[PDB]
Amino acid sequence: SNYIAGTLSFYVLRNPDLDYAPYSSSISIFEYHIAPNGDIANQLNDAAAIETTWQRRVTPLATITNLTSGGFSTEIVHQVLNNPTARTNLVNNIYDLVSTRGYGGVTIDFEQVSAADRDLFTGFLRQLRDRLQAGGYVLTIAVPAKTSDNIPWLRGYDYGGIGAVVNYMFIMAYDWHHAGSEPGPVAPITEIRRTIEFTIAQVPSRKIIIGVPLYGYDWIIPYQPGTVASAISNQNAIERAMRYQAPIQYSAEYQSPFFRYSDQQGRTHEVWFEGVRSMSRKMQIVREYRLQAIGAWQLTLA
Amino acid sequence: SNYIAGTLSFYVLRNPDLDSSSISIFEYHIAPNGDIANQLNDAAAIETTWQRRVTPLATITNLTSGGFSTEIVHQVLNNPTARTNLVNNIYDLVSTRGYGGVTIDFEQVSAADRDLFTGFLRQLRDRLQAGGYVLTIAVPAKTSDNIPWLRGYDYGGIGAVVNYMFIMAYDWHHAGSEPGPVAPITEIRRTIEFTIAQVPSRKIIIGVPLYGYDWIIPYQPGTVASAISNQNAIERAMRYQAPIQYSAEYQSPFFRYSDQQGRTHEVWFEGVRSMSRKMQIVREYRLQAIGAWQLTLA
Repeated sequence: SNYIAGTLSFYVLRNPDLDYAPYSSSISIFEYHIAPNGDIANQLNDAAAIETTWQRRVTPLATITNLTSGGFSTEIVHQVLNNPTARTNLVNNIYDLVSTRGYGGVTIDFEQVSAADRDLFTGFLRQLRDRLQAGGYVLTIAVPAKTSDNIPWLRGYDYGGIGAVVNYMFIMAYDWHHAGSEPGPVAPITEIRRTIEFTIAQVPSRKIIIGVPLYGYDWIIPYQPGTVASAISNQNAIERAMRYQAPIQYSAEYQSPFFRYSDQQGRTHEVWFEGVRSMSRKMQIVREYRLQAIGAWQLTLA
Repeated sequence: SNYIAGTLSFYVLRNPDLDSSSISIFEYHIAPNGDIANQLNDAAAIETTWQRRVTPLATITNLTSGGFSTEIVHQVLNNPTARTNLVNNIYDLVSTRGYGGVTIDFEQVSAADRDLFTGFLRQLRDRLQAGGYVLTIAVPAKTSDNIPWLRGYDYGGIGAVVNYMFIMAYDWHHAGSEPGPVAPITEIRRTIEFTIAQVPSRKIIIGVPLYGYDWIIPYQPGTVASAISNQNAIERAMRYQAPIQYSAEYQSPFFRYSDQQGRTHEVWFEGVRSMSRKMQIVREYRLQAIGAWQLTLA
């Protein structure tokens, strides 16, 4: 047991150009996870968090994931999407979750959805929409950023089919470079542009929320296979730039801050993260394309 | 029951003029008989931080269901058998799990237990350094020894026994207070000057805030502010297109906005410029380091 545990939630920062009244923001509380038969495997101490969110005039959403102990399970979601009884069971359980606990809707956060299950995922989400909108509950989804349909691990996410059945699409537009890759910008503005351009040809613009990075990364250059970069917060990156007295430079092409330093063992490091200027540019491209919102992360200690 | 749970840790950013680091993993908590009440799956964390040539530390708290317990430390310190028992299972924890030492985070320590707290830490430094283990402590920031609710912390006595002092130099304005700077440079300088006169300079690490706060102005006593991260403050300012202003006296950024319900808000936080000023004052007074916060969700 530990009573210092951070509750992760995803929250919506509306495009300022767009604003008793219908709610303008949401908080997606992490997570509930699923069993292969479609049951909701766990429960949360969420009653206090739900009540507080409602009182603040913001919609509390339940996040539903395919998480296991070793991360997102490619197989557990597959067993659900291919058993019609199980995905009906999941649809009913999700409804039972939001009605009993008092959520205003959900956020489906299914990751590593296999490419063969792409139409089955859309169908599940259609079945979930029908059930939820009948009860007045909102349907939202977290998807990885897509620039085309040519990528295998992204092929399970049909943007046009998902955009047709969900109320809102949270596009997780980051991790173009990450802990298991070569150093580079986490969310380059060039790739965000391409992601938006691909999405606005498929989904109504008011359904689109651009999620910003949770993590920046610290890589050891001359990059080595097998090694994992350090996943650090944006403030952590600034904190490391101070300790090593490294100047914070800014890529013009990428609109992303970066710096390099040498540690107490001679090893050169390269850090890419997000600052105030880069985050401004992301709200700017949201406003440029008349999109719904920027989405971001908060940690609440309870 | 929850796969996404954020592990808080306090880590050390060395004064670059001194060119080793540590990470204090939160927490274990204490029973009134001096027992360690909980277990953590930390063996993977301990190993990963040892791997990066940084010292892992076990954070020991007086934490309960509803925050920090004055009562629990009041009963451990006053009873000699319980406090010797605590020293014992702290050492056993450090030795068996493979920690490089300890961080005492005992909060709301009563004024009457001042010297008894100093003695307990003395008794623990003995036992720890015999095994070659570091003793660190997290203390609330003092600018004097006068205000009675935090006079259970003898800065001079604590400084002579511990290896390093982590001064929590923030929350001069907090959730239950009037709007203002979380960690103004004026109160930081006063804290430092009070501390260095009584404590060796190389033992002093000044902690920076974890949260900034969002108050609805015309402030009404009884309500609570929204505790937000420093990035959350930036994000809130983009949403409401509020310009970020910087107080030169407090060396602390702030902004104001109107929400959708017509209420006016005042937000104080920490940015890049205010953070740099904190490292600058660390370097000015030749202190050990800045201490900050990491969040690891797994």
